Amino acid sequence: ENIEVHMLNKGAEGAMVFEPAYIKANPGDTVTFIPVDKGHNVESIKDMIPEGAEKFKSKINENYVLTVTQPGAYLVKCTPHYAMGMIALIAVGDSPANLDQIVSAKKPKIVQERLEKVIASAK
Ligand SMILES: [Cu+2]
Repeated sequence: ENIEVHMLNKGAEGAMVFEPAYIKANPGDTVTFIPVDKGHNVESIKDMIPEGAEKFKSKINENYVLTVTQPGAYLVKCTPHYAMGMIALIAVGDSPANLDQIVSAKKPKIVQERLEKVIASAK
């Protein structure tokens, strides 16, 4: 099935956000990213996607449909606003093997704080 995500300049958690920021899906599902405001895109983060999944990067302002195949956790960012915290976590299948690794990886402090919130309060 399909899960729709919006990219906004301002939302429930503050400025520059993906809503929802926690996406639960299964292999074969699609995630459709819709920039409701301009200036946003979606890009997989290096070493924060599962082992055999392909990297991806959309163009700014375009609607992008991601098909997810490999199970595991994926942290995606908005390229321009990553440093301002704009990320989302996609969890494919149950108990994603790489989730603790992604939570521990090096990333901006603001990113880390939002990630921690979404895993607690968004799961
Ligand atoms: Cu953005």
